[PDB]
Amino acid sequence: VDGNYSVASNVMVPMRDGVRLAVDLYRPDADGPVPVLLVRNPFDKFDVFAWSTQSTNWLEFVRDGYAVVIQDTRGLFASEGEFVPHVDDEADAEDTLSWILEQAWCDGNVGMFGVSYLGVTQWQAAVSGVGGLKAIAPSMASADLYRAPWYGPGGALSVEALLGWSALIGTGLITSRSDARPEDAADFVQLAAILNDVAGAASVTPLAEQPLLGRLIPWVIDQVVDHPDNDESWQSISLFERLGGLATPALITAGWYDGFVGESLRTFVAVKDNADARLVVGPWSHSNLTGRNADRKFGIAATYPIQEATTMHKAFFDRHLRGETDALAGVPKVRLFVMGIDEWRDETDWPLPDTAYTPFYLGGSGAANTSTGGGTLSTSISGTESADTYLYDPADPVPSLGGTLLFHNGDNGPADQRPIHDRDDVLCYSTEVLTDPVEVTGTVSARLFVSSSAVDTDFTAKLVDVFPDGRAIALCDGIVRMRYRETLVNPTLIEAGEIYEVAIDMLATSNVFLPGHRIMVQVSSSNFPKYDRNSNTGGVIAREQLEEMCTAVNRIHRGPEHPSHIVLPIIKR
Repeated sequence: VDGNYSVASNVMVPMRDGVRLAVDLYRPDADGPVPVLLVRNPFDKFDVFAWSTQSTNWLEFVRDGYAVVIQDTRGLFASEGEFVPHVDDEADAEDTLSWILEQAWCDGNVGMFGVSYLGVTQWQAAVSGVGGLKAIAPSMASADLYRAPWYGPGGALSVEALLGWSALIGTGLITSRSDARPEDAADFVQLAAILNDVAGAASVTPLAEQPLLGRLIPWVIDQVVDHPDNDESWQSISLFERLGGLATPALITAGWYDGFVGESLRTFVAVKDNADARLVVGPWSHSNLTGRNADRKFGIAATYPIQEATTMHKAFFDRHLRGETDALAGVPKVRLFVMGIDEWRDETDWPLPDTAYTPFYLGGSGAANTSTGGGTLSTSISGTESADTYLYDPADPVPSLGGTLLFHNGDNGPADQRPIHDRDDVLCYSTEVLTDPVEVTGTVSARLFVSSSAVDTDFTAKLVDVFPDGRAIALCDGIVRMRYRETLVNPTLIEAGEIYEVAIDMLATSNVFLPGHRIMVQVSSSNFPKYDRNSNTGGVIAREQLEEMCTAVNRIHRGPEHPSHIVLPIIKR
């Protein structure tokens, strides 16, 4: 009977090492084999409501003839084995895909879908040599774990992401525990304390000393905290380099304020030439897909369109798993929510074909410190050589406000920046009030000429849309840890007073700065806890004591000889 199905719980699937992973089978009432979709989840396969609202109404797939398999990752909940982040997903994914393909109810076509960790596991599965895998649909995911979500293109640790995720997984590990332990009660309380004040948890020094998290998940320190360089330990679990050689269709979803956005977009660019890649980007943060924020509303149309996403995913799978050549007729290659005008818009590619990478130079009379300073932005190079200076004290970093925060207040991406506009270590540069709209859609980066009194420090850059009413809404931002200015692999220190030209990867955005608005950029040397604080010593940051860290007198140079600027992807239509 079309539309009907059955569900088999806890089917144990043996891996190559003999360990069995638990899966739930949602199979359509049918005659003959059917295409299959797989979801690998570390947060209990039984708990479908927890993640499904951020993905698709996938039961529609089952009612339409697809079998869906949901699996508990190794070492979690119903699955056997020991849990360790990322390291076993490639092999386990391969063996699971192989098992599915051997089943009487599988017709030889398998696909995958899911969000966050459910997305990262798909890239790990895609790099295996399993021909049966015909397509994937990674949402808010990454193919390079160092770049997202643990560190970043700038070489700074995303400390709030690490502690928050560790606490969440820790909670799951205790819940998945065979027999309840006497300490479980206390630990649950401690984990909650971290989640209620991530910034506070991230403020302890040495940072590497994590009695609770380090005990529940040693990997947090042994791998993440202990490896600040993008060394072999990371390259071993990275999939990005292997994406260029694939030919697997991928329906990629991302969010402008999502922690994985930079890497999600990079995966689209990496696979679009060899296979049918699709891209959808909404104005969401990882925990907030409502389209509503404290000081910025994108409209009901901005709410994660789950039914539309379901229809698109089904068409995508019908094309690649069912061979329906015209299933994606009328479906755009790229679909973006363009902020400012706050409208969804179809595109033929990403980056957009007509992108004018335009430099907007830092300038102005007097000091650019604070929002009331004289800092300006202009497409014209500044005529006078000047410099803005400030003191960066690790004890008092610039608080993270919106952006791509994941766990620490990660539900307010387009945050109003006024609360921190006024710190002396926040340099502000703005255009005059616009009389014509300016669309900025694409990747964003900055190139700054800087100097420091220290042998190492950080430099941050944040793009902001200033509204007529005063709201200074964050768009995208980035950071560069100076020791990694040239490479994330082999860092070198800097010499005090020497001027360096450094690049800051500010990920991406899509925003139309409307008439009456201003384009603004904030420059500083900290953004905590989105990123951990540079100690300004050149030492092992995560192992240093606050008292042994140094303050740093940092300077931004601007003028004819040092044309510091932000590169904006200008779209003119």
